[PDB]
Amino acid sequence: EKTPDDVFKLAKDEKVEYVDVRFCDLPGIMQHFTIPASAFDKSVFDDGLAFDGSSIRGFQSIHESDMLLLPDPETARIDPFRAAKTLNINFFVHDPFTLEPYSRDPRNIARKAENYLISTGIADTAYFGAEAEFYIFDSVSFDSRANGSFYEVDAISGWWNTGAATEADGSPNRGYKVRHKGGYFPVAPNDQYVDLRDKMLTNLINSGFILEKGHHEVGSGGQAEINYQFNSLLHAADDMQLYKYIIKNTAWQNGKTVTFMPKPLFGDNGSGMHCHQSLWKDGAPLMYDETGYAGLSDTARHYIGGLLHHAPSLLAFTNPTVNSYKRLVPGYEAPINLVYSQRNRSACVRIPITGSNPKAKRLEFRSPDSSGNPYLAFSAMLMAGLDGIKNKIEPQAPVDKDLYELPPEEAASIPQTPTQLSDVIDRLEADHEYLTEGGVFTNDLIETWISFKRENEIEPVNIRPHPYEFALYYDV
Amino acid sequence: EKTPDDVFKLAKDEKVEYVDVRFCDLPGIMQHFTIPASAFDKSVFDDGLAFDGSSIRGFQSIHESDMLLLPDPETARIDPFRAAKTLNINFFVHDPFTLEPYSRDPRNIARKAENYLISTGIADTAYFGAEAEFYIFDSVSFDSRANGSFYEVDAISGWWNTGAATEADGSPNRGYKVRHKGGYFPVAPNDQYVDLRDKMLTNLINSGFILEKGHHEVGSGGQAEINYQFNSLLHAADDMQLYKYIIKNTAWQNGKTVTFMPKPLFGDNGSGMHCHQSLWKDGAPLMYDETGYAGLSDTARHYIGGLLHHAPSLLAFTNPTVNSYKRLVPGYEAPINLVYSQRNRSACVRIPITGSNPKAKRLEFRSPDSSGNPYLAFSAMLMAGLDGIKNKIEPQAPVDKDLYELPPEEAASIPQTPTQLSDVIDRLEADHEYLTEGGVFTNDLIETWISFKRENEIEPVNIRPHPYEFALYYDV
Amino acid sequence: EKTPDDVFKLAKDEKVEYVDVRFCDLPGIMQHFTIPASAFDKSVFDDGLAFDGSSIRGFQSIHESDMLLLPDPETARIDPFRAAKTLNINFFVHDPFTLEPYSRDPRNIARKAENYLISTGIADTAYFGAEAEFYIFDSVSFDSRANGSFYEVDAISGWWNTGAATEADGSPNRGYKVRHKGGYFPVAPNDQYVDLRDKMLTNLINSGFILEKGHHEVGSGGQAEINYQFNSLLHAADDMQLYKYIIKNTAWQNGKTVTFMPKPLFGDNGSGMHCHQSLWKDGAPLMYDETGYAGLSDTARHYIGGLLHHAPSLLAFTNPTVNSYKRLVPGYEAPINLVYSQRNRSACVRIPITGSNPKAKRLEFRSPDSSGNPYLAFSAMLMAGLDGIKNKIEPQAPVDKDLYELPPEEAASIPQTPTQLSDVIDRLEADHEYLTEGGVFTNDLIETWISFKRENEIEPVNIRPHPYEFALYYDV
Amino acid sequence: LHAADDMQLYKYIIKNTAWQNGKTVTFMPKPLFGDNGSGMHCHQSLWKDGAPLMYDETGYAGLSDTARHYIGGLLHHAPSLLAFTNPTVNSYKRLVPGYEAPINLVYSQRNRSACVRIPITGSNPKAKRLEFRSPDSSGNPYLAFSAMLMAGLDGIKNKIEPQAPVDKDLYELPPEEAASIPQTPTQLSDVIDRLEADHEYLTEGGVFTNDLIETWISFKRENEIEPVNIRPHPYEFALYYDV
Ligand SMILES: Cn1c(N2CCOCC2)nc2c1c(=O)n(Cc1ccc(Cl)c(Cl)c1)c(=O)n2C
Ligand SMILES: Cn1c(N2CCOCC2)nc2c1c(=O)n(Cc1ccc(Cl)c(Cl)c1)c(=O)n2C
Ligand SMILES: Cn1c(N2CCOCC2)nc2c1c(=O)n(Cc1ccc(Cl)c(Cl)c1)c(=O)n2C
Ligand SMILES: C[S@](=O)(CC[C@H](N)C(=O)O)=NP(=O)(O)O
Ligand SMILES: C[S@](=O)(CC[C@H](N)C(=O)O)=NP(=O)(O)O
Ligand SMILES: C[S@](=O)(CC[C@H](N)C(=O)O)=NP(=O)(O)O
Ligand SMILES: C[S@](=O)(CC[C@H](N)C(=O)O)=NP(=O)(O)O
Ligand SMILES: [Cl-]
Ligand SMILES: [Cl-]
Ligand SMILES: [Cl-]
Ligand SMILES: [Cl-]
Ligand SMILES: [Mg+2]
Ligand SMILES: [Mg+2]
Ligand SMILES: [Mg+2]
Ligand SMILES: [Mg+2]
Ligand SMILES: [Mg+2]
Ligand SMILES: [Mg+2]
Ligand SMILES: [Mg+2]
Ligand SMILES: [Mg+2]
Ligand SMILES: [Mg+2]
Ligand SMILES: [Mg+2]
Repeated sequence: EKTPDDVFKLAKDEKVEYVDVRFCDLPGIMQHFTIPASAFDKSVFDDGLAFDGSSIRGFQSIHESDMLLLPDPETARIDPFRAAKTLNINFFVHDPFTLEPYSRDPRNIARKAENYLISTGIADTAYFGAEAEFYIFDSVSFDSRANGSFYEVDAISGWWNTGAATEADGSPNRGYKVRHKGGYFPVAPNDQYVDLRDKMLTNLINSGFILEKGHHEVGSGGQAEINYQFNSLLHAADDMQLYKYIIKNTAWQNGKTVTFMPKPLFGDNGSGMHCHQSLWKDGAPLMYDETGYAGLSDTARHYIGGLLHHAPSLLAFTNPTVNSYKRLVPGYEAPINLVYSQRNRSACVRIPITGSNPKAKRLEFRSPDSSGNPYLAFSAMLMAGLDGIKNKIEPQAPVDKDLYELPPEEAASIPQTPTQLSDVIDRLEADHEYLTEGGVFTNDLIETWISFKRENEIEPVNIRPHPYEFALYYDV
Repeated sequence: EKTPDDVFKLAKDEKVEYVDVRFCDLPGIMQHFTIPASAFDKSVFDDGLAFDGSSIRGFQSIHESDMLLLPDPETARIDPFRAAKTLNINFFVHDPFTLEPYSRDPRNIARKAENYLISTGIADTAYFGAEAEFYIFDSVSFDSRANGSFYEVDAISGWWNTGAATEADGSPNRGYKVRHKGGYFPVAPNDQYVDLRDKMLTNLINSGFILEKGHHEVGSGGQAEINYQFNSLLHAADDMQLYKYIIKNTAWQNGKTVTFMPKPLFGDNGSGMHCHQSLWKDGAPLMYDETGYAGLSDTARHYIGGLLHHAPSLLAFTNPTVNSYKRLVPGYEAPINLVYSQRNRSACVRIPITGSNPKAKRLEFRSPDSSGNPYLAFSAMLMAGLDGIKNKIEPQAPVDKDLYELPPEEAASIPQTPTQLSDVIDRLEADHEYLTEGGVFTNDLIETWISFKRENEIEPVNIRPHPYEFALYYDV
Repeated sequence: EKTPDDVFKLAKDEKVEYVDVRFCDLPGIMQHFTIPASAFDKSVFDDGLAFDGSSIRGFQSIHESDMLLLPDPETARIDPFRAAKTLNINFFVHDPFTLEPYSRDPRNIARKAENYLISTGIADTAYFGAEAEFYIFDSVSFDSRANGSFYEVDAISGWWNTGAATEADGSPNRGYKVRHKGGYFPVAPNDQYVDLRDKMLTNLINSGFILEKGHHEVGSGGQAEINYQFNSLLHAADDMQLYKYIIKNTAWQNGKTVTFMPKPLFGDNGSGMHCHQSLWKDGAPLMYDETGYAGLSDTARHYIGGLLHHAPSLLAFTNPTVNSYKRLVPGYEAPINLVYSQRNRSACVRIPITGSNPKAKRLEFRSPDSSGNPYLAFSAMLMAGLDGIKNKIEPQAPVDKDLYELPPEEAASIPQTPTQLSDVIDRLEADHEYLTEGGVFTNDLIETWISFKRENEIEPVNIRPHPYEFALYYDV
Repeated sequence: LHAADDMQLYKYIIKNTAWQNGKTVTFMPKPLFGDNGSGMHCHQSLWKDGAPLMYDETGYAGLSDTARHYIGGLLHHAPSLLAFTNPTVNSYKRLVPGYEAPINLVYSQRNRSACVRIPITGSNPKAKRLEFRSPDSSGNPYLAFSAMLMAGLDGIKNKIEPQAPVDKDLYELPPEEAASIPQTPTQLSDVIDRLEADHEYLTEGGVFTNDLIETWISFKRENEIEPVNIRPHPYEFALYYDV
């Protein structure tokens, strides 16, 4: 409930030199420009500020370029990195003529989703808790040419380096490198990132995050995870974007490089963005029933029914990259089919063991990753869950087994996760009505998304020969 | 019509030291072992020779390993490369108990296809003329690891080398390199492979090939093509396998390395295997009608109808690799949709301009490549064409335009070529009855093929991150 | 007057293994493919041979690709370079349906030009003598990237190398390098290319050229010139193409690299293609009049009038590249304005001093270079000259001065040569009627030429920053 | 004048902050091939007695007659005006389609592909202005600002009407629609030639004199146009080595 004057006071008290104006592009990267403290006045709140909509992905064409920005005082935070004292604020994108909210502003979609939820009477609050895992690498390089292509990531703790004569700077190999699938979570010196993760935890604390934990993750070569307290949809998506900024730049300032890509390593764990979800109304929880499987109420079970039913199109917003589908393979604690199960890290929806406290009851949607847009992803998940409640969609029976080790004939009788991005985009195009309910998603957004993924991602990868095709086929 | 005694005479006259026993594996690579001249006797013809069927792809399991081979005297040729005088002969694979022909011997499939054609009364001879294009490279390297993957091909004439300070051996850069899409076909010194191609042409002539032409092809970095006289199905497939052997080894002996892979270069022409086809009966041609479009008879037009109708599954045998589908992209004289058209190198079936001579009338099926098995590919094409004649399948009207430059709304009303290998394999699995006619293809062959491609090709590429995913997604 | 049977006899007597089928693309590079001797029969003369017209510049589109070739027995010569005995023959391009000559075959244009000349009654023979100068370099490299671009040529005799510690192979610098503008023409060891030019002279003699001289030219870094006997238009253009092939490949086989580009060196002489021209009728010369300036008849003077009047558009075919206009600068024995003058190497047309022999009387058109198509260039020159005779166009008075030393106010009073390629192309577009007389050039040819130069040459150079722009402007 | 003085000092401060911090800055129009050039867009407005003159609620893009005629002058005089606003050989490598720089002489509101864009500023009359997108930083801001003003003033004085605004992506216009629109000049030699032929609007009131104009023309020809013209381009070797 922060006000314009609250932000002006914060700026004065902190002796801010610059204000960094931020907003979200369609794919999911934050955009920014800087104004001096002297130019940060009431006119910023009253009239807004302009930018070139044609240079932003999924936004405007060149002849309709000018767009407008209006501040969100809830999102004002001091930047931990800039030597000149800087205040970061997120903005909403508006039409420069009518001052109406932009149909392709991701932050608007989240706003609309929250208001639609209230309008259904089902609940008044949707809580999102997320676990954005990442890799702390030392280096990366890659190219793509007519006659060749390559990539390489590297990290001191990568198992591929056990036989190295020296480290990259010429210093001795001192062992204690992380085995593949072996990073979760031995003490130092096996864990070579303790001090860096502490700096990440501290930078988050100093940016107003309420912290829960930090640890090394399963993957070799510096996989990590940090958890902060859940929040309502829009706040949670704003938290995600700032979290990624703080992780990436703490690493950068300390000589490292971070990636949130779903699957940077072949034959080791990918990086997921599990989303814990619950609905509340009038300050009371709605997910709990002592007599249901895994202690779940009807509302909760139908929300799951919606998620698993809509998955074939929903993944276009929750798993939105070509790389996403290299993670959805068996053996790495990511989903390979559409089942819910308690305590089950091989499942698509896991129900965490929380006991008899009704407040703690929730579902963990394990399918999503961090390769896209949290505003759009959280919103799409909500729309799928709500369609499930409204149409009382029953999920198929929980399967309490290692889903990777299912016998072939039982495995076949269960719907699989989509194989590739082109499949989920096709399915989104064919069936997206649940998303357009209440105008939360509009057709122009959905069509822009489909077009962007095909032209900029699917096709560019499809036309380029893969290095493994040379391993397979050079001698045909 | 060569006999056992004809081959024994050839071996004696040529003072042969060794006999190289050859046969075809299922994917399409020739296999061999050597016996001394003293061990080449009538018993080889009467009893045959044994091998380990479990070490050959698409053949036997380990407990049913032993298999038998019986010579085909038509295929006896002197090897141009071995210092010790060697006679090469192709063999048919047989069951070691019953002496029945093997259901998964590619050379048997071709045999069966030819006999089935005769049994239909439609014709007695199917002629296949093929153009197997290739690249004459200088080097290749590639790998696939947990944290990285690469490939690189290289050639002195590659345009990517115009700015090189020196050649690979340290000698000066002397220019005259080939522009992308610019290799067809300037005189030397632009054409840096004239003498090598002459050696290829001579080695073919000395192996009993009847030669027609040789030239540099469109692609930079040493693309080439050589044409030899067409023949009946089985002979033509045998010719193809020996041709590839002679091309590869002439190159090898002269310090080069050749690939027949469909698309080794990104942004330059792929290498195709166009198949010219015609049916004959009682020594008379069946493809010609003065009054048809492009001078085609009903029999010819229905054969085309069969090819274009069955394409979605047929390509599993004619375009059988993951790399195949990197070639089926617009702008490189390869098909992108299922149309026939005269004079048209952008089409799926081109009708060459041959004039009023009825003997010369034929179709050019431009879709196939050299990345698989010519015995299986020629056979499958025939089966599709015959199903077309038998069911009088009418092809959709010819389109006499640049098919790459079609307006979006006309382009959509035409069936496209398949996007990827997994699609054609799926389609083969669902619909393959035309192939099983007369038992030419059997279900065990089709099921083995589908299984091999999924487990050994489709899945291995799908699980491995592509270098371009790092270009697109590292900073998500 | 060679016949098909004359060529068959030559092939048999020389024990030819291969026949190289050659034809000219529109810009001016010879194209080829090879057939075995066994495939060289009467059918080649009767039916011709096919090729892909869509892969040849200025020819066909992809849907109308098939084209036909018919041999010219006058052009059969033994190849001096190929280890396998080869006979080269030039072909005419024909329509594959109607067998009519192709409107965009350069060799057809020359054919038509010769026949048109006869039809005018003016003369029956146009003689062309050409001097194609060239550089014998050691190496060349160049590229063009987003952030940088370079070229470098090199030669042992280049003056830029006088201070080199060693030669490229590590051997000592032994001096005797050529000074800029100092190559014409000191004895060896200053002249470092005597033996190589002797090899060029011998290869030409053995290919049926009648030789006149060879020498080093003005430019440092191995400039050279060889002269062979003049001939009638078509024969002369065929001679030029073969001469360029023999020069380039003699160099290549001897460790060097040759360029015919107009201006490879900045601040030293360009390479021209001076064209000596005369008209004859009934075996009698037409250029001579004892009483005319420089001994020229009215016919000759009007031919010159035509050349100088039509120059602004004519240079589109005689000086057809962007690089052409780097040579048309003062101080290097190339034209900078449109004057004729006897004995004058600074003029556009020089009249060589030949004495009172009427047979030797001729004009030297000094403007043309070797960067395009001799068939088109010779033809266009003839058409301009004939328009001059027909309309009795009077050239402006001869100027017997060093045209590089004129003060700027006096320079201005004479029409200048065009500054850049875009200007001559524009002018060709606006005025080309003299070329279309008798259908020698057709509109489709002229329009294709204009389009090719704009899209493939003019525009690509215009959009790319020049290195010297960085010298001038980095610090603006 | 103050604005031109500001420009010069700004360039000094940018270049030397970079220098002191291990970097190197260029203001050249097109240092990268296949990526955006660097422009110097000039927003312009006329005021009198402390009141704005560019605004009319009823005009297209909210422009008064004075403003529209100023634009008429800019687009009419462009063929010679660019000699002072786009004064280098490199300037014309930026004037190519696809990079938010002009390729023809149109004005249009909200349009970053246009020669003059009218920024969206609302109903406040004080904020009303034109953005002349053609100029770059490769020359002289004193001369460039002055020449723009002289062109705009000739437009007002002779009430020169600009051709109708075109509200489209101007790089994507169909063949014959684009062909009815005057293009921007191709190269420096063309604008210098045109300046030589027609420069009367500049000499009004003796703001520019003939000795200045003649010195400018002479300098560009001898020191820039000719030195580039005589030097072979690396791409000529890519195109022509094997002719
Ligand atoms: C621990 N947690 C996480 N974290 C799991 C670990 O990673 C951080 C998010 N996400 C949660 C929860 C979580 O506890 N709940 C339930 C919930 C919701 C509202 C209230 Cl007032 C209360 Cl007291 C509890 C939730 O509804 N969500 C979404
Ligand atoms: C020239 N050609 C090629 N070549 C095209 C160029 O590459 C080599 C194959 N393939 C052909 C043909 C080809 O001509 N024919 C027709 C054919 C068939 C049988 C006879 Cl007896 C005769 Cl005389 C002609 C055909 O039926 N096929 C299949
Ligand atoms: C020496 N020369 C050269 N060469 C000049 C030096 O380089 C080689 C060409 N070109 C000539 C001439 C040349 O002499 N003539 C005149 C000419 C024409 C026909 C006859 Cl039958 C005779 Cl005998 C003389 C000509 O008409 N042309 C075109
Ligand atoms: C240990 S893990 O199960 C691993 C998740 C894996 N990285 C993935 O979702 O791809 N995550 P958590 O226990 O934090 O939910
Ligand atoms: C010149 S091309 O059209 C090129 C074919 C291309 N390489 C392909 O099929 O991929 N082949 P051809 O003219 O020999 O049939
Ligand atoms: C010595 S030169 O005058 C030099 C010509 C110069 N290379 C040119 O035309 O560019 N040629 P020639 O005397 O052979 O006619
Ligand atoms: C984003 S841009 O449109 C880019 C302009 C480009 N650099 C040019 O004018 O060349 N500039 P702005 O939005 O600052 O006016
Ligand atoms: Cl995909
Ligand atoms: Cl696939
Ligand atoms: Cl030009
Ligand atoms: Cl210029
Ligand atoms: Mg966790
Ligand atoms: Mg985790
Ligand atoms: Mg989790
Ligand atoms: Mg061919
Ligand atoms: Mg080919
Ligand atoms: Mg072909
Ligand atoms: Mg000479
Ligand atoms: Mg000379
Ligand atoms: Mg001369
Ligand atoms: Mg601007």
